[PDB]
Parts: sequence; structure tokens; C-alpha cells
Amino acid sequence: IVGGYTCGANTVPYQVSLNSGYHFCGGSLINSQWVVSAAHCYKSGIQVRLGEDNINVVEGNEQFISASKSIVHPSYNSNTLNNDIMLIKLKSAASLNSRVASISLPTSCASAGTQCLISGWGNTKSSGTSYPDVLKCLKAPILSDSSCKSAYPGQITSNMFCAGYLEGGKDSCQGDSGGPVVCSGKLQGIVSWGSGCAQKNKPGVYTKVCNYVSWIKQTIASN
Ligand SMILES: Nc1cc(CNC(=O)[C@@H]2CCCN2C(=O)[C@H](N)Cc2ccccc2)ccn1
Ligand SMILES: [Ca+2]
Repeated sequence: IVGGYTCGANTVPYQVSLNSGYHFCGGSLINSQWVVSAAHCYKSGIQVRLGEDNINVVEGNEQFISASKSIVHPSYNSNTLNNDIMLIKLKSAASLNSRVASISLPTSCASAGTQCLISGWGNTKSSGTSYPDVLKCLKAPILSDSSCKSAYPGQITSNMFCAGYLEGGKDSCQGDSGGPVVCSGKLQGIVSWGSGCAQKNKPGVYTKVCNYVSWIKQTIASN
């Protein structure tokens, strides 16, 4: 997260870190057994880390649970990032508490202008590299479809939305991939892609979760 702020420990209790020897992506806990992340975060050997603030120190509220299965969306296209969503099943159910909590799925799509919360442990620099240990947060509005398409001509599908600031300076970034965009208490977006981080006229692009609720519900009912 570039241009954001320190969230405060466990104030984003649905945020997960995906670990394969090191943090590589975020995700969102949607019930005690399932995490939503980005399809571009797929890899084998995932451990889900819940209850994290400092990802380099055991602070006492974590739960570390291996994934038993990952399900990338059947229509994910890794060239266009259309349908950039993946479900991860936990080998055992998380113990839900004030520091480890699920985030609701949306029942309607969020509106342009709505302010959302984006979070993660990704790079905090727009030029150069610095990775934080504690969770970072950014408040950002959903942008109009026309401004999103003008920023990324020929690249925005109906399964994507832009959020952020056309002036630059505030954005998600590498390492925030797969993490949540929460608006009105619902998971409306997944950190997906952008052209650099926090660059002028290049806001973040996010998977539009409301288009996937039927797939998520049917998949978790059968796996
Ligand atoms: N708001 C954001 C969020 C992010 C997080 N996402 C990434 O870092 C992803 C992971 C793979 C690379 N990438 C990019 O977004 C590439 N720039 C484009 C690209 C995409 C896919 C393959 C190659 C290139 C980055 C930037 N602004
Ligand atoms: Ca920790």
C-alpha cells in the first residue's frame, strides 16, 4: 500500500496473509473454512495466516492453517486478468474471535464514489521498494467506469473496477495482490493489477466480487 496508514493490530480481522515460506499475497476470510484471493496468487504449498499484524513476529493472535485445496475461477485468463479470483479451502476451520473474523459477500455491486478500505503488506513506495511488517490500510473511492476505461483503454472488462486517485500518490501495489477491498461492510473487490503503483492517471484495478457471488456460493456448497 502506497500513501496509506498503519491500520492498527487486528482492526481488519478478515485480512489474511498467504505464506509459502514468505508472505506473497493477501486474501479475505469469508467463513471459517474459506478464503477469497486473486487467481494470479495461485501456487502450491499455501499456508493461510490469520490474525496477523506484524507478519515477521508471532504476537499471540495468529492462526496458521494449511490450504487443503485451491480453486481458480474456471474462466480466469492470465493474460488479461479477467476473472482474477480464487478460492482457498482451509485444512481445518478457523476459530472465529474478535481478531479473526469473516467478511460478508456482497448482495449488490457497490456504487461509484463509495469509499472503501484496501489493505495489505505490499510495497509502500511508488518508486523503489520497501515492504512493511505491519498491516497497511488505504481509504479510496470507487471510480466511474468511464474514468477507469480512459485510464486503461482496451483493458477494463465488466469484471473489473478502478478505485483510488487519478492524481496518484495513493494505491495498492505488489504484494497487496489478492487482498480485500471492503465497502459498506462487504467484500466488493480483490487487489488485482495496475500500471505501476500510485502513478498519475493509473489507478488500481480490482476484481468485481459481486459478479462472482453465485460461483462462490455454489463452489463452497460442494467442496
Ligand atoms: N493497484 C495495483 C495493484 C498491484 C498488485 N498486482 C500486481 O502487482 C500484479 C501481479 C503480477 C504483476 N502485476 C501487475 O499489476 C503488473 N503491473 C501488470 C502485470 C499483471 C500480470 C502479469 C504481468 C504483469 C500492482 C499495481 N497496482
Ligand atoms: Ca505475526
